[PDB]
Amino acid sequence: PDHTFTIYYYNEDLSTDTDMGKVDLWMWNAGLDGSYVFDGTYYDAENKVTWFKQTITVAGSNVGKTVGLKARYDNTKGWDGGSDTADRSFTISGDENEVLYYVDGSDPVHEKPVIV
Repeated sequence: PDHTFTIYYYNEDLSTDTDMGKVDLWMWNAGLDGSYVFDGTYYDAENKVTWFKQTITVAGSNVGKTVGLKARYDNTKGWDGGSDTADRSFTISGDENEVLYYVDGSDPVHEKPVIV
């Protein structure tokens, strides 16, 4: 059976009010391909910041595989709209409520980071 995880993304230079629908993830490997668009938000009451959110479904047999990805800032301009500063990656843990925290500028991680 399929596995769904949530991935949060933060970029201080972007806004979850105006840029919603234009910010996505370009992803590859583990069955993933192409664009994956954020369509929700998560308010981080601890850091008092707001994240982009989306859920992503992979095949069950892809749990444990490494995903390559990078954020893109304005997909109405393709790559020319800008992307993250480098290739990122993480491993699909297959946890019950798997959540990835992707701060622009680093690999996404399973534990919630500190933002100021």
